[PDB]
Amino acid sequence: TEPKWYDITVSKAKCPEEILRKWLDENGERYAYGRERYEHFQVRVVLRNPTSWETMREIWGNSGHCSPTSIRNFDFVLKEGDFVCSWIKVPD
Ligand SMILES: [Mn+2]
Ligand code: NA
Ligand code: NA
Repeated sequence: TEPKWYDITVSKAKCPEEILRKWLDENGERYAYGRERYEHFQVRVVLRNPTSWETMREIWGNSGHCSPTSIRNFDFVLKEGDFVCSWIKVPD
């Protein structure tokens, strides 16, 4: 089965946040991302559909660098910072 869990490092200069967010909403069942400085979005996503790594590499091109992940959690958002999550938190 092709992977569903991917980490992606997305270049903001090549992919504005709103384009990334729309793609994540359309293609991810669950996702979260942070920002690290050229600013990059550091994404983890579980895709709705199994998708080959080669497909992911082609559709992101040099705008993002992706890799299937064996990690199965979004707990990086528990650290300090401003993160975007696909689900609703208590203060949202
Ligand atoms: Mn969604
Ligand atoms: Na958080
Ligand atoms: Na949230």
